[PDB]
Amino acid sequence: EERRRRAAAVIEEVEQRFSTPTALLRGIADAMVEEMERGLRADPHAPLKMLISYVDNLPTGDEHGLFYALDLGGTNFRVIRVQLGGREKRVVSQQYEEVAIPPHLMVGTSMELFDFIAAELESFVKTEGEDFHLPEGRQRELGFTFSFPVHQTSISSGTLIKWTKGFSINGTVGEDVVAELSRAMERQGLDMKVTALVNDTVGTLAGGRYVDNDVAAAVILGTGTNAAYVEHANAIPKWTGLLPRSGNMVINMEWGNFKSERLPRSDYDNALDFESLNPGEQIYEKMISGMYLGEIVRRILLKLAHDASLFGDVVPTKLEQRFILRTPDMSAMHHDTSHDLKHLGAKLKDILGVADTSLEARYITLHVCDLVAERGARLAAAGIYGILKKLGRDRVPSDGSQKQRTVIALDGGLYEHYKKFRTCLEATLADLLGEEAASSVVVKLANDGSGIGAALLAASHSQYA
Ligand SMILES: OC[C@H]1O[C@@H](O)[C@H](O)[C@@H](O)[C@@H]1O
Repeated sequence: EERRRRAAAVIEEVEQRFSTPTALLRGIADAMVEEMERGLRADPHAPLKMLISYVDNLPTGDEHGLFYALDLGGTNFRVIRVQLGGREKRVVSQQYEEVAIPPHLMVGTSMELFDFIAAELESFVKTEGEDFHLPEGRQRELGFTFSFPVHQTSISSGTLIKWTKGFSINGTVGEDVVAELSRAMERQGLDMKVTALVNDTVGTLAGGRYVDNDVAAAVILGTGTNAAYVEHANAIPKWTGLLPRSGNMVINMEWGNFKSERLPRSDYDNALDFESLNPGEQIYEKMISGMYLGEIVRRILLKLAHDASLFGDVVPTKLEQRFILRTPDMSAMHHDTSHDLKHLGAKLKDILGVADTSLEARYITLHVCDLVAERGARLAAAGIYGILKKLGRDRVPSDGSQKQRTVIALDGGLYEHYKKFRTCLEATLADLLGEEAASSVVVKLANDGSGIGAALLAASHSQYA
């Protein structure tokens, strides 16, 4: 019908506003570096907070002993327990338990949340355990990974800046999250001391360098997105005090808050933000991260349903319901290669509650996913490139000459389980780099990286008991 061109008009503006020509990506990468410097001198209201992590020395390998970690993410939390054995034996025993965070605890009271966590820890610690031992008369020490922006005050203390993703708990901003976790643990009451507080990007970069000494930065691409890297302490103007022996400092960029007029946004992006739980915050992250991609697709699919009767002559009711299309569902449809888009069709039936779908409609749906997933992955690649620019690792020496080896640790369901996203990410990154510098850059999955990473940092910062 003539619908067909009204539908093409919509898809045309999507392609047009989501366009990321590499020329635009280089400009975005330059913008990201400018913001990393604005954040490092603590310019007022800089988008990138560039938070000093108090981690001046990353894991070496010569850590030994029994140490726990608590890993609080946007969707789940883990209770980890490792037994380290030096540079030779490394991780001798590992035990972990992962729990999904009940949705109400992302938006209730802080006591409700930390009591829920602490109680899962208390009962996990009692499953210990013949393989892990702690000298007699000692306290167990814990690494705390906190996947939200924290203004740090010591390796083990820090204030909450704001929540992100789907969390919004009153009365917790400004408070010390380790103190909040410790009272929960005494209400439990377990004798445990938190010796390291780290963001999940900072923890992933620790866990990553424990296995590969070439890790210079870690990027999370999961339910949220953020990045951390190793900066030279003498490159941080906002720094006060003695610099560290090592001369380095791991910076939590908090790059989801990146905003820039160069970012290719659309009305679907403004609508998502206007109805988000944190309006105006984390602009960049809402173009990239797993909490948001599926909802961008739903909002594009809904305009087509209405302006092009794409799914019938009445709009399916479920398609008007926010967050009904998650990002894993998007990923399942996007990877269907059956001649008639049979699986993508089955998902649309469940998600929209229709009985059947056209086959033109499924190709448009699949094209809508491709437009959304690829603007997110190309932009994430521009960010990684910016980090490399800031490390002077977008260039290759010079004479020629030994090339460096620079590893990036990645974690998150987007990078780990969304295959076209990861591919587009790495091809764009390689293409921003050059066949040359590219050969020196490694991108690794650093699974469950944040927790052992926190556990290891909690160790090098023990009270020796
Ligand atoms: O979950 C990964 C990232 O998501 C961001 O929204 C959080 O604010 C970061 O602290 C975290 O590193």
